[PDB]
Amino acid sequence: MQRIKKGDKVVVITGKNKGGSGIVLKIMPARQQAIVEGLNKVTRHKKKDQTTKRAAKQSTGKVQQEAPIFLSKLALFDQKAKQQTIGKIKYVMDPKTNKKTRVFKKSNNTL
RNA sequence: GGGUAGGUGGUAAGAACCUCAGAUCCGGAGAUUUCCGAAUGGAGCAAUCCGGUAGUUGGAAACAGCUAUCAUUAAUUGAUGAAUAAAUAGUCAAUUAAAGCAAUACGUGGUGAAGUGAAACAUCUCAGUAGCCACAGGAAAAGAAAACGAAUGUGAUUCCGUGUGUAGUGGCGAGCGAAAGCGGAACAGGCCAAACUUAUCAUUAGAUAGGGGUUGUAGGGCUUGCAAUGUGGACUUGAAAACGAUAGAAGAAGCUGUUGGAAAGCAGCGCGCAAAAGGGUGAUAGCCCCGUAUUUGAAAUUGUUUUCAUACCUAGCGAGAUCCCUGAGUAGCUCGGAAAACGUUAUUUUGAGUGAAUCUGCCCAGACCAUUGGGUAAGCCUAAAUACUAAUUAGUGACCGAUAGCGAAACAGUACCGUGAGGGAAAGGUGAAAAGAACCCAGAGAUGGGAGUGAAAUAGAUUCUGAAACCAUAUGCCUACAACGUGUCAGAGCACAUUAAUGUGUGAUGGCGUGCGUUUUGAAGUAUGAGCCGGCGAGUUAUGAUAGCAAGCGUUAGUUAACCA
RNA sequence: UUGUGGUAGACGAGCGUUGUAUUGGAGUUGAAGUCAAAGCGUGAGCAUUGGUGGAUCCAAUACAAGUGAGAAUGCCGGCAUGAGUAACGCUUGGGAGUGAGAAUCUCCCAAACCGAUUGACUAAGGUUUCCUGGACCAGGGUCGUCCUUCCAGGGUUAGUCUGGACCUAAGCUGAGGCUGAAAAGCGUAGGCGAUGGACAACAGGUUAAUAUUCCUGUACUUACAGUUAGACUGAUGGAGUG
RNA sequence: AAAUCCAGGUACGGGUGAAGACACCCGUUAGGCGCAACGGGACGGAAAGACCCCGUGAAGCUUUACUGUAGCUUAAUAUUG
Ligand SMILES: [Mg+2]
Ligand SMILES: [Mg+2]
Ligand SMILES: [Mg+2]
Ligand SMILES: [Mg+2]
Ligand SMILES: [Mg+2]
Ligand SMILES: [Mg+2]
Ligand SMILES: [Mg+2]
Ligand SMILES: [Mg+2]
Ligand SMILES: [Mg+2]
Ligand SMILES: [Mg+2]
Ligand SMILES: [Mg+2]
Ligand SMILES: [Mg+2]
Ligand SMILES: [Mg+2]
Ligand SMILES: [Mg+2]
Ligand SMILES: [Mg+2]
Ligand SMILES: [Mg+2]
Ligand SMILES: [Mg+2]
Ligand SMILES: [Mg+2]
Ligand SMILES: [Mg+2]
Ligand SMILES: [Mg+2]
Ligand SMILES: [Mg+2]
Ligand SMILES: [Mg+2]
Ligand SMILES: [Mg+2]
Ligand SMILES: [Mg+2]
Ligand SMILES: [Mg+2]
Ligand SMILES: [Mg+2]
Ligand SMILES: [Mg+2]
Ligand SMILES: [Mg+2]
Ligand SMILES: [Mg+2]
Ligand SMILES: [Mg+2]
Ligand SMILES: [Mg+2]
Ligand SMILES: [Mg+2]
Ligand SMILES: [Mg+2]
Ligand SMILES: [Mg+2]
Ligand SMILES: [Mg+2]
Ligand SMILES: [Mg+2]
Ligand SMILES: [Mg+2]
Ligand SMILES: [Mg+2]
Ligand SMILES: [Mg+2]
Ligand SMILES: [Mg+2]
Ligand SMILES: [Mg+2]
Ligand SMILES: [Mg+2]
Ligand SMILES: [Mg+2]
Ligand SMILES: [Mg+2]
Ligand SMILES: [Mg+2]
Ligand SMILES: [Mg+2]
Ligand SMILES: [Mg+2]
Ligand SMILES: [Mg+2]
Ligand SMILES: [Mg+2]
Ligand SMILES: [Mg+2]
Ligand SMILES: [Mg+2]
Ligand SMILES: [Mg+2]
Ligand SMILES: [Mg+2]
Ligand SMILES: [Mg+2]
Ligand SMILES: [Mg+2]
Ligand SMILES: [Mg+2]
Ligand SMILES: [Mg+2]
Ligand SMILES: [Mg+2]
Ligand SMILES: [Mg+2]
Ligand SMILES: [Mg+2]
Repeated sequence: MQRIKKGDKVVVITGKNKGGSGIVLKIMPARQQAIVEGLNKVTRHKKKDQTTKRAAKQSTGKVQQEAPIFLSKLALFDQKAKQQTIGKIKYVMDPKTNKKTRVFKKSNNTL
């Protein structure tokens, strides 16, 4: 399975942004990146191009979007625990459904 | 089958979809596989053209779709059948194999030079090398003594060390150079012909298909008995098991503060280890991530080994007879060549000619004869150790790091050159992240100057660092009566202030002064080589000999080579 | 105390580069590289500071070398000198327009050369160079708003034309076969091979680009089937013509 | 653009010198820098002299040079009575 999936809450443990909590919107496995909403906001200088029916307007000024972040800098966020903390996960297989599930190693919380 | 939550190959954003009834992706097994090309229906200027035959569907037929088949050679079988009665030649049909390619590499065989050396050259060497051709194989070749060879000897072949640069062979010149023996790697021996016998061929068999046999301290057959039912194979089918190969699963351990754009660096306090190999993460991370040590797992295909059964092959010691068999245009010999270290010679081989004997036999022990001894030619097959790497997996390097390393880090045998064979380049790096510069000004625009992002824009796509030659700008000094290898020793004036040093920059003027390498008796040279700058560019390696120095071991010393771990 | 010029040459002692092995050390508070300066050594050489640069490097003792560049009419790359010099490879003037910019682009009027040709149709070859619009990185021996250059789109219509589905010449290939160490050479029957032979379409119009091809008009030729009438049909071979 | 180019700030007379000097010795002359000319010199440039000699160099050709050989011719022997 994968350490980080599309949807789970995640934070950053290195860089200028420390303790930045967000939801992963998209994962590129090949480039080992991850788009997390609200984090790594870059503002491309949006030019103007008019060669299509939609390009006739293409209103784009200082649109701030999301820049991808290396998957190593991401860490899963705990929610079930009363005191939330950042830890590592296991890949135990519970015989109830025989499906692999991530479980933290500093607690006993699933996913 | 594995495996998930993403995917629709790269320059690549966007549009539109697919995907949790399990996608994309990885592995095993299959399906489809246009045309040229051995190309093989016929042709042809390769990727084109023109068909025949037998089916089937439309048409009223020509015709048009959709299928299968149609080359040549060799072998077997059957049919037909000339000159010419029979019979062959030939013709036709059916079945089975062959064609070709590549691994710039190893094997075998045929053919086979020259440059060069001998300080010339012809014998010789180079060299049975290059090249040309044929046939393979996963290796090939060789192979079980008519042997070595001098002994109370060894007992297929192959490969390594030594014997040794020895015996020898050489216009006895340049050179060439074994075979024994010894030490090792591996080890395996089998099977036909003839006798004798069985059955069948107008049985003129002298032919076909079986039993019997495979030799040297001779063997086998003929007749007559004892003992045997085993051990082992280079061996067929199956069944079972084990070890693997082709995807994978799990896989421990960290926070705080400081400089910093960013920590993983630094410091403090800790933790894990059968994991401190490696890669990435904004700098230099055992504990951030992927992994690694370790434990594991295969539906399907495939490799090795073992066990059981099952085919095939595989078996000893006597007696008598005194009879038969033991590989012929063969061994020898003569005339021309060659192979072996030998430049032809005892041994091996052959183009021409001739030509034997049959265990009281034949060959050999460097001409040859006799004695002694060794071995059984003229038939075949043979694993292992040995040679090599185009390719697949893992990994290593006192190997290279864009003039280096493969010619080719990029889309390189490309661009390009030549009718053709053939020849054959250069060219890598923005930033952590494109956040690739919206917007304003000048301009026609590219572009430039600001703004903005960024730690850095003198990192801006001309994109890591940016040297010299070369071209321009400027502070300071000098220079327009001056004979100059352009410098050196003195020396005013001018302008500054340093790796603080009897300082630095320029140099009115005085004295002296014909470059650097090469090759020459002798070069400023009217001898030669260099336009300048930068990179590259020429005493090495392997095997031996001598001598100097030093160390280890020493007076029945010293030291191993191959090979094994 | 005696000495210390020196080529060929002999001997001895050292420096420097890259990497490896052992020790220690420095580095985003800035390493290598790289530039400058008024330093230290007997020599190869070695430091200090500052600028640029952005991640490795240094000292000691040993070891191994693709280990030292000024010359080879040396190789490669760059840049000078000659020198803004020679040369720019046969053809004039003006008006109007476009354009930011015009001797060079567009149109018009002349002018000058070709006129058995610089005119028109095609074979061979070339392979999109053809037409339209746009552009002025590069190429055009100047310029350029323009080009045979570049970008985007488009363009080649056959029963009768040129060649196959027809035929052969020189010649090539060639089952069998002959010859030859091998590869192969020769060659019969067959099969290819035009630059030749046989074969049915002419006139006009149309698009920016095609036209005996598309359109209009009028024709012709060869096959197959049905049908009507007549006739016995007569080749893979012989002969004539070709 | 081009060949060329050791660096140049590149006079003349007599002498000297590797024997014919822009550069040496002794004298004379000459303000700095161009442009258009013409070729005296720079033993000017282009071509590692083709003439000559040397090399125990190469190649082509010749012959009663040497050694061989294709081919031609003669004999023995086998096919061969
Ligand atoms: Mg599946
Ligand atoms: Mg010779
Ligand atoms: Mg010689
Ligand atoms: Mg010689
Ligand atoms: Mg064999
Ligand atoms: Mg895993
Ligand atoms: Mg882990
Ligand atoms: Mg690390
Ligand atoms: Mg003999
Ligand atoms: Mg020999
Ligand atoms: Mg005997
Ligand atoms: Mg003897
Ligand atoms: Mg015998
Ligand atoms: Mg290269
Ligand atoms: Mg380069
Ligand atoms: Mg070409
Ligand atoms: Mg800028
Ligand atoms: Mg540049
Ligand atoms: Mg740069
Ligand atoms: Mg003056
Ligand atoms: Mg005067
Ligand atoms: Mg004077
Ligand atoms: Mg003077
Ligand atoms: Mg002076
Ligand atoms: Mg002087
Ligand atoms: Mg020198
Ligand atoms: Mg001389
Ligand atoms: Mg002389
Ligand atoms: Mg001179
Ligand atoms: Mg001369
Ligand atoms: Mg010379
Ligand atoms: Mg010169
Ligand atoms: Mg140089
Ligand atoms: Mg010694
Ligand atoms: Mg001396
Ligand atoms: Mg070192
Ligand atoms: Mg520095
Ligand atoms: Mg070198
Ligand atoms: Mg030049
Ligand atoms: Mg110039
Ligand atoms: Mg001039
Ligand atoms: Mg002139
Ligand atoms: Mg002129
Ligand atoms: Mg002209
Ligand atoms: Mg003119
Ligand atoms: Mg006229
Ligand atoms: Mg014309
Ligand atoms: Mg073109
Ligand atoms: Mg046009
Ligand atoms: Mg145009
Ligand atoms: Mg121009
Ligand atoms: Mg028509
Ligand atoms: Mg034809
Ligand atoms: Mg014709
Ligand atoms: Mg036309
Ligand atoms: Mg004199
Ligand atoms: Mg000469
Ligand atoms: Mg000679
Ligand atoms: Mg010679
Ligand atoms: Mg004769």
